[PDB]
Amino acid sequence: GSAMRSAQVYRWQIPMDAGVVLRDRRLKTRDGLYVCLREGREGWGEISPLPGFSQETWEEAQSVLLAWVNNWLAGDCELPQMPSVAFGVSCALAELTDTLPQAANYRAAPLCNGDPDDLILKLADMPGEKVAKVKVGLYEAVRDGMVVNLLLEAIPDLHLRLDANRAWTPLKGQQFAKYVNPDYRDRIAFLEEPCKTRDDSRAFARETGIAIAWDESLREPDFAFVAEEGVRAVVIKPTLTGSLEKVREQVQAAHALGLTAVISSSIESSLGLTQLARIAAWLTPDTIPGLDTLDLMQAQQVRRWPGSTLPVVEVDALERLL
Ligand SMILES: O=C(O)CCC(=O)c1ccccc1C(=O)O
Ligand SMILES: [Mg+2]
Repeated sequence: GSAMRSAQVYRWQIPMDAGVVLRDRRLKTRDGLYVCLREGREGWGEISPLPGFSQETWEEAQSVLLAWVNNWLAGDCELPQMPSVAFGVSCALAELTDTLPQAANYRAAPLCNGDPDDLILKLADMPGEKVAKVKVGLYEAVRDGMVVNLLLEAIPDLHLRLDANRAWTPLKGQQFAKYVNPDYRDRIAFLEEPCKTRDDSRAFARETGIAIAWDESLREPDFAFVAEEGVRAVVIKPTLTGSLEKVREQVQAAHALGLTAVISSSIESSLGLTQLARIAAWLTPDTIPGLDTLDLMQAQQVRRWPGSTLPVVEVDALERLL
């Protein structure tokens, strides 16, 4: 019957597997925070800004987080605006009020790489809807186009999500596309951020008939959700976006425009990842999310991703700030 508020803040570091790289830079460890709010009821959230993506640092988020909690303890207050903090806190609040739904599915489009032939074998064995993610733009455009074509030709019901991370010039995008049989192009579910500039990405999409998606663009100042020929999806990374409510607004905006919205990982620990999976099952029920990042990390913490065999660090082992 208690309406008594209490809270805890945890600070942590999860070792990454060797060789992880983010935007051509190495990532040794994943630093982050959790918040646990109690009212009589309990809710959790993950506050883990991502170096090189987030504007704020781990340390800054920590400060903002602690201050917000200090306020919440006295009664309801405005959300933080700092995105990682807003996300984690808003999730914790949602759990408290039981407004973040539970989900059946904890799924992710698998991030694929390596030998093309071996990949074919693996894809061939996928059950249900065959959707997979492949990074492009590391090799040269010809190689990427030929390999995508190989994969598409090999498995008629395969749908590939690609990600160029703004790698290409208009010419390189053309060189890539030339190698993909036009009859298969529709099975490129979307190609994230093909070109160096958004204008060029838009030209690519309109000119090649290959669907594109925005990702990084969503976080740039002045971004606007809009219907554009050839734009088929948006990639929403909650941790880099802000509140659960802002996230939901973004999904709604996308849907309103007939775009697919994909909930995507910012390399959160298992805790935040499970929350993303729930957000996805709730808000984007027909779109498998981009959450295949747990396997980059050495351990899970607090909350388990079903099916994972990674070791679990329990709350009692985490550093408490409060
Ligand atoms: O979007 C997903 O499928 C998984 C995560 C992903 O792609 C990503 C995750 C963190 C940082 C950068 C990227 C990326 O877009 O390259
Ligand atoms: Mg991306």
